[PDB]
Amino acid sequence: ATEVTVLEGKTMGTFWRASIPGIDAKRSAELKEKIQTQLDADDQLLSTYKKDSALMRFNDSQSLSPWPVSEAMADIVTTSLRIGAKTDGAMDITVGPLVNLWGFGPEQQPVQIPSQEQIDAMKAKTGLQHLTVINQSHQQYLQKDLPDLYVDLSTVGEGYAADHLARLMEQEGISRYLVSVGGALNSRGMNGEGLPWRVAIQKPVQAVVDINGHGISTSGSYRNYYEGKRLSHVIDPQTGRPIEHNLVSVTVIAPTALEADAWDTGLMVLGPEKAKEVVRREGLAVYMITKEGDSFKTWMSPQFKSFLV
Ligand SMILES: [Ca+2]
Ligand code: NA
Repeated sequence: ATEVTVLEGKTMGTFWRASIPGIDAKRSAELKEKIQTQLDADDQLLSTYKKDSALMRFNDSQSLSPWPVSEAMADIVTTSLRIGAKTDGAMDITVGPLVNLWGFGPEQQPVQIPSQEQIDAMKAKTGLQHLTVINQSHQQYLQKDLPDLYVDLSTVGEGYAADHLARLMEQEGISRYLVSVGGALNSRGMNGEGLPWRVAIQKPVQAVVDINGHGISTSGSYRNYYEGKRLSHVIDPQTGRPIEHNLVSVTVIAPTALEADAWDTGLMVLGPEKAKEVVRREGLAVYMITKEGDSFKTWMSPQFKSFLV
């Protein structure tokens, strides 16, 4: 039994954690500095709450020509656009202005219920089709065909950050770790007890999965979870209205946390029936919780079940 060192801090409006076994204390001290520095840089790349972030500079710009961005920005957006297509638009990184219209952004509250005409007009300003990624040998770009398109990567940033943290671990010669950024995690190697890192999914008891060599993410709709007296604040990108189905939690295991974090949001928006079709077609490892009145129901794909201990 070797000691597991735990490092923790703040990033992206949430928290990160890194567990590492058998690492001495001057190393884990330095590693925290590097982790926080990297996560600060990722936050500065992606945040919609930082006014001079790379993403916000693009958002504020009125240009319809290619806008230079980093490799990570290009790849995050490519992944998001494609999983958006594969979830029939349900995962939409351009939906922000519809969310703001409702006042359902996390740093805002009171606004009138918008009219459908208002919603439909606002939809003209959103859509996965409006965004393009351009890759070349030493450069890459985003390009929007609408000046007032607004890109929000908050639904995939944790997954990216978690994958980027694993890259950092490798860089620093760390072979065994459990790293998390918000709801996204990557697992590799054995813990202090010589066993796979414990990753639990809540089943209303904890069901345990071994996701060694994989990543995981969960997305939910919680305004109903704890009662249904209220609406979801999850907006369907296609209707511009709150989702109406009973799916309250989706957990995805994938080779990368970014993929998991992209899928879980899309599947959540789709609801049980449509999500299951996507999960079947794409061969995804997914765990779903639905709330019927007062009762909770769960569903796991076969691919998810492979991860159960
Ligand atoms: Ca997500
Ligand atoms: Na549109």
